[PDB]
Amino acid sequence: SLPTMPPSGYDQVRNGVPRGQVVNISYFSTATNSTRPARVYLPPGYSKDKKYSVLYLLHGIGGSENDWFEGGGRANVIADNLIAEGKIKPLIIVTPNTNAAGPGIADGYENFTKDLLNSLIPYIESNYSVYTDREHRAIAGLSMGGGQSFNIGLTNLDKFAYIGPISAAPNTYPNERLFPDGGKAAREKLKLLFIACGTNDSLIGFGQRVHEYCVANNINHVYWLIQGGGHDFNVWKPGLWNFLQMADEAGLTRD
Ligand SMILES: [Pt+2]
Repeated sequence: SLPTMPPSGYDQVRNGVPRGQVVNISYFSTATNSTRPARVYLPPGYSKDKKYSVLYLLHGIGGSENDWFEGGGRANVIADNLIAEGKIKPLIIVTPNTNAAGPGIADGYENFTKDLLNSLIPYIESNYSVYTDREHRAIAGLSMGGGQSFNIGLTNLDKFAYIGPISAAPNTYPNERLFPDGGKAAREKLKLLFIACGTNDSLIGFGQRVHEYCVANNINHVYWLIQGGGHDFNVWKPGLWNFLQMADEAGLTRD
């Protein structure tokens, strides 16, 4: 069953496994009034004749859109291998720069909500062959990125049906702000809420309180703790490996 600890080699390049391509892109953001960078993972065999689902994967504080790839996440390798094992269908993974800083910006990480929704998503949808409905859009991330996944995803259930916060940081909104309707929309529209963290992580308390709220308010979700896990990729990689499969099972890649 899932979630579970991944098998050795899940994150290593395997001989004979088709590799997707990671491309660097830039887009104009009305949120920052500047050109912003991002990376896009195109699955092996990517073709404009078919539509793909999209996962927006967010990095941590001070990080970049490279963190989830050669920065330690190895997201492309993990995805490549899962596709080859028939555990997930191909999908596009977008890694943005989560600090939408700019002129007169109070909080760049908060400003990122507008950047993602009004600039990045529209750019991706007009430049790649993808579905544009909530049932084919997921959001996940680590630390500050996990906090943004909670924040953006739960307050925009009309746009995301799968949410995966890993080791969510303090920027995570209070429970009342994440579920202003007592969890009505979450129970009926959210296909997957995957919360994961290492037990040795100092920030464990944030995902923990969201989990406690979901239990008390009967909100279905998956809470997974990696025993002895720290604030590092030895927790974030297994988190992604599991999220990809669970989101796929939940319908993320449904035709
Ligand atoms: Pt922070």
